[PDB]
Amino acid sequence: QQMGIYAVMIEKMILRDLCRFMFVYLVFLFGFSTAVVTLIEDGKYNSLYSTCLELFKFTIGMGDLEFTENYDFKAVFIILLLAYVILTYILLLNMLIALMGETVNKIAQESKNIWKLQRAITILDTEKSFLKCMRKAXXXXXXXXXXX
Amino acid sequence: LAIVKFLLQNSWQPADISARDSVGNTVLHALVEVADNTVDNTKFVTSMYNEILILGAKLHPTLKLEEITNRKGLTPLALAASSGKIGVLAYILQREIHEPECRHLSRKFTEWAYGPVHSSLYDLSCIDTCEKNSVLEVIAYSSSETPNRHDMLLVEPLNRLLQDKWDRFVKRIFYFNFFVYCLYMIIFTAAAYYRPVEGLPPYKLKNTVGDYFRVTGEILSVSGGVYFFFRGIQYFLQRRPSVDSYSEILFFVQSLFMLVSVVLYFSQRKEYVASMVFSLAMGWTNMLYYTRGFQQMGIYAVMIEKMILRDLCRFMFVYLVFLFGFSTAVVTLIEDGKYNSLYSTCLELFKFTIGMGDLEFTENYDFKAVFIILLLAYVILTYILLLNMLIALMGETVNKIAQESKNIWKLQRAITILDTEKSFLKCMRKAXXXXXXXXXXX
Repeated sequence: QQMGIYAVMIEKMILRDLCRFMFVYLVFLFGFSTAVVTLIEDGKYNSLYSTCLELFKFTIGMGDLEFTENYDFKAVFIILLLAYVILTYILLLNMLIALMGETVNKIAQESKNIWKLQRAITILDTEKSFLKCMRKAXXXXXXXXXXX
Repeated sequence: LAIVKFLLQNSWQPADISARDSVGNTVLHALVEVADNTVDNTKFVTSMYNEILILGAKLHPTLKLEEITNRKGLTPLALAASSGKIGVLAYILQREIHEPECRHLSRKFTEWAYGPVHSSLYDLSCIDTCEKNSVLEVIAYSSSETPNRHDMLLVEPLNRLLQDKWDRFVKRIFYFNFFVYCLYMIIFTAAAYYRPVEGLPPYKLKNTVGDYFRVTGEILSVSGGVYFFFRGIQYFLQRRPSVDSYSEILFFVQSLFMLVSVVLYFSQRKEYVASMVFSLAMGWTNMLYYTRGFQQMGIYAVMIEKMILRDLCRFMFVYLVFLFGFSTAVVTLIEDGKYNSLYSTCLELFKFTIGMGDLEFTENYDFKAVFIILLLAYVILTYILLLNMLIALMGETVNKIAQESKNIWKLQRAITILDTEKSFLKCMRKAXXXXXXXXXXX
């Protein structure tokens, strides 16, 4: 129950929140990385993939800031990197946490329903998927509230 | 009321029910002006309004009272909407009257009702009022001075009307615009990505497939650039501008950057590109604008805008202040080694915030314990205290916004739709509302 309800949040969190942050992250990272590749003539940081990977590290927590020397008009390259970090590493990562905080507040009662549903589906299937082997097939609940 | 009646009905001098005050306002205009969006306010204005109309139609049936414009060209409705008097605008939208002479006055007529079921019909003046103003048009591009502008779309006649268009024609129109824009981006990037390395551009065109392809892209991208600049100018001029409605400004700015780059290129300066690099970056981010009309994504984009200026802006000031102070304290500290330069020390100080902070980066400082104390304090107040604070504050902007940020998204689709039809050549387009209904209540 504690772990299963937790797993529901991970699934809920992943597609909607993670999916949303991923799109913008790909859009920002792609744009800025392209802007950088244009910027650098040589040194293997020219390759779009290579620049893009270097740009990713900023998000991971491994960002190098000024990784490559072989660029012209140096102040612009730094401006490009500072803007990418401010909008994208800080503004996004901190935003993602707050939005995650939202999915968590709304879910939990809903995420208990989902967990309850999942056990039911697992149980229902095994008996059906259990060969419909001999199994129970009266309900009553012991009760005591007064009301008296 | 009684005196309103006695004024209009008396034997001695009946009031002219349509007279205009110095500002052009009639009694219906004045009532709109006297509304203050409180529940009991709406209630009294709303029915005194009703009362005036009932008296107009009783006493002087020929008079189309609603239609009378104040000095500024505003019908009562259009004033209501210009000044965020929403309860009253909503009442006008929802007006329904049934009595002899009722039909001329009423806003909504209901026609099909089945034991379950109900239908509502809306006039509707606001959508089709090309000649002077539209309720949607007034709401869609409001001053942003007005106390209540975001709220208004919600009312049933306008909000449903807007949703209805998008399904029928407009969304299909928007996607083609988005797709067309996307290609412009791949091209701007592609030329820039593949631009020739060799100096003193522009180098003469090669007799190669690659030279032919890249050159088309460069021309296409600049041409793409002009479109925004032309569209942009119209908004400044046509939009009667005017830091509000930023997305248009960003589109204008990115294009301007692209234009400046073009001026530099023909000048033949090597740096034309730095202009180009800025122009390319501005464009991809502006792709974030195209998210709207996707409900989950568009609402999300509103939070990014809301988050950015107020929260990001606030954290930025203190961050610049702290980082500047401490960095200066450090430069003084170090005699030599290139960590003396204020910019260099400041950049080294920044890394602490990124997550790349070096702690003790430089040896060549005196009184070493002090330098470490300086760096530890900067980290404690500034990396941890700030970054963790920024997250909590962001958590706050998020909680307050979301309902508000849904209103903003709704507003943005409306503005996009309203403009395309107006900005769509005012091409032939719809210009009856009713809502299928079924609640009992029975």
